[PDB]
Amino acid sequence: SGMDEIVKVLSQHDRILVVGHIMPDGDCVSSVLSLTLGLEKLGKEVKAAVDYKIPYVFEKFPYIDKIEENPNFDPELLVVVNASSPDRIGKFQDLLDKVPSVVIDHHSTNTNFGNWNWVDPSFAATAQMIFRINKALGVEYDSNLATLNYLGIATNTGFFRHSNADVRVFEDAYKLVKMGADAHFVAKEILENKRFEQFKLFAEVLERLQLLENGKIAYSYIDYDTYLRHNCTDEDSAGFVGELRSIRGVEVAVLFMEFPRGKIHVSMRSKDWFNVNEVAFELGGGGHPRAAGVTFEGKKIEEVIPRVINHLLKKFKEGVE
Amino acid sequence: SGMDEIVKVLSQHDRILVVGHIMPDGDCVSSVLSLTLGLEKLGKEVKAAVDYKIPYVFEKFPYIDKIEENPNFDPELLVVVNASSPDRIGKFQDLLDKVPSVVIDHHSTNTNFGNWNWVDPSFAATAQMIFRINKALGVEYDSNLATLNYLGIATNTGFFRHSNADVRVFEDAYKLVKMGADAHFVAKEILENKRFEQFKLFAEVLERLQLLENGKIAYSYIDYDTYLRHNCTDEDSAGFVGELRSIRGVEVAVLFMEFPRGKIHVSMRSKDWFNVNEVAFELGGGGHPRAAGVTFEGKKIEEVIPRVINHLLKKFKEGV
Ligand SMILES: Nc1nc2c(ncn2[C@@H]2O[C@H](COP(=O)(O)O)[C@@H](O)[C@H]2O)c(=O)[nH]1
Ligand SMILES: Nc1nc2c(ncn2[C@@H]2O[C@H](COP(=O)(O)O)[C@@H](O)[C@H]2O)c(=O)[nH]1
Ligand SMILES: [Mn+2]
Ligand SMILES: [Mn+2]
Ligand SMILES: [Mn+2]
Ligand SMILES: [Mn+2]
Repeated sequence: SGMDEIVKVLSQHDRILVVGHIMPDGDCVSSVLSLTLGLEKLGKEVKAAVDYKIPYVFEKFPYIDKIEENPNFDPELLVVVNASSPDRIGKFQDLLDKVPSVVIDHHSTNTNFGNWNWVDPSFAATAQMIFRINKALGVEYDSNLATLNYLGIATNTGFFRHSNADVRVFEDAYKLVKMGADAHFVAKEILENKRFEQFKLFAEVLERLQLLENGKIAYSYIDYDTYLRHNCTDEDSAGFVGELRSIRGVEVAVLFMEFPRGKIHVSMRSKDWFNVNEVAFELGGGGHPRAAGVTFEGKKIEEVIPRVINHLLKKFKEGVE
Repeated sequence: SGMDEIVKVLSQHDRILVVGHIMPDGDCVSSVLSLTLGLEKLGKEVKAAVDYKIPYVFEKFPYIDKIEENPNFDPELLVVVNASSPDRIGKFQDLLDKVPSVVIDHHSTNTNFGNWNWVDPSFAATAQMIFRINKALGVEYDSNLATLNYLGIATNTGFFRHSNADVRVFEDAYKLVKMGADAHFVAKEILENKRFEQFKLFAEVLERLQLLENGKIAYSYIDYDTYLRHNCTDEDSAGFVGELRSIRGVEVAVLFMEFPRGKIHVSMRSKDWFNVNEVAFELGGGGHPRAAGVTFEGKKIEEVIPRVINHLLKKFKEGV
């Protein structure tokens, strides 16, 4: 339930598979690698896995190749990090009935699907919880480990810009930079790594932009054929919904992205007050008050857009009193 | 001079004018207001001024209206912050050698033009130096003052992206947020305030973009008529050079901007190693190892661009 029990369980087991969520992000990579490396420093036999391609922006990060897609491994313990439901780890959810499991997560909707669960939504990033676990285990940080742990705190707060960048976030960042975290490397690789093809793709997104409610709601979409024409994938569009939110006067931005064929990811971002996690959760996804999402399979963009936007529109209009 | 002498000088004067630089940025607003408000807590009569319009993105900040353009004031002491030479403060340079003056700055090419000068280029922002002065003066931060002092640290590190975001930057940011700095407010006002017209403007920047040296140099330009065509000003283009640096593989980005007619501002940004301040300084400007600029008056943009690019390319090879 709490950190102390999870530390004990981690200490009790030797052969550990650490698993993160599909469509991984910086906090997934950060949490998986920081815990994996910490456990290896203790002398444990560990592998790391995500049922998804790792985005190109992580290619230069130290030890990124320890995250596998198809590990061959006989674990005594499964550790699932940064993932709110079993569906979020893809094919590794088949291990949940076979191998004892620990969940470590900061999402408030986490279904507590492990044998042991430490879920604390007062953190901005699961990487903050791994930092505390590692310190409680006595793991000594070098600059690479500090850089890897800094990654998730930076990305989940928008590099200290979002509503979740509180005192504890800045304190953790300071501690990690003091330990040698390369904050410039992290920002360069995540934020200054744009393929030029992105700009043309984003122009098409602006072309298709739709405005509702005096311009306070904005949404657009990228169908699969459009990714193809621009020689782009979902890795290329990762910053787009935040760019739509940055438009003056917009309170909610929504981007629908079909990649690969038939899989529609819906990203939602809000600015001052609208709780987008409430919309996402009711649609079957999850997230946070200012950033949330949901994913559909086998469905048509002509049906997802009205279903999502009509539900969002209703909840937005109700949010006035 | 060191900080301790400057703190002594500040304590010795009760009527003080705090001045920042023309074309003000976040560190200028941050430094000017944080020092002014700090000194006022000692009971002193303090005015703040910049010989320039304050950009729109600062208009919701607490006490922003304290920065005047035309103060009517007889100070005993002039304090110049975040400005590397007398020219950078516009008409207030006329006060030098008439009112005793203090310079507080983090630019390495500061000409030391005050009677007292504390210049420390190891800081990422002059706001960090103002923070330490206010602490030495013994004043108390509330959340408004913490937010105003946080502003310059945030903007001058590119919100913790630039290579100047060292451990001391994160320590200061932590201490200010602990005192109530509203980091989310600062980011939203500066970065989430984009006009639709800005996106059309940037599209023109991308149409004129050139990549040189196998994609390691990116440059473009905005002429005056293009600003007008898009109903934009140079306030709309303020983040553009950073967007060009964010292209994969680009080491240095350069943006030439003519606004208003006959004034050409050249903005430069680099990623890993190229010292753009050496280029800017040699052309008559200044700045920092990874961010620098120069401004020309009365010159033709079609003449400035090939000469600046030629000098840049020459320095780029020598740096290699
Ligand atoms: N449960 C769940 N949460 C999601 C899904 N997609 C996005 N999220 C949540 O929404 C946040 C933002 O996702 P993004 O819009 O960046 O894809 C994530 O941090 C995650 O918490 C999804 O398919 N399922
Ligand atoms: N001396 C001098 N420095 C400048 C000038 N323009 C820009 N800089 C320097 O270059 C940096 C970046 O300028 P920006 O590109 O953001 O306009 C500034 O922080 C400042 O130190 C100028 O006209 N003169
Ligand atoms: Mn995640
Ligand atoms: Mn999340
Ligand atoms: Mn400045
Ligand atoms: Mn400067």
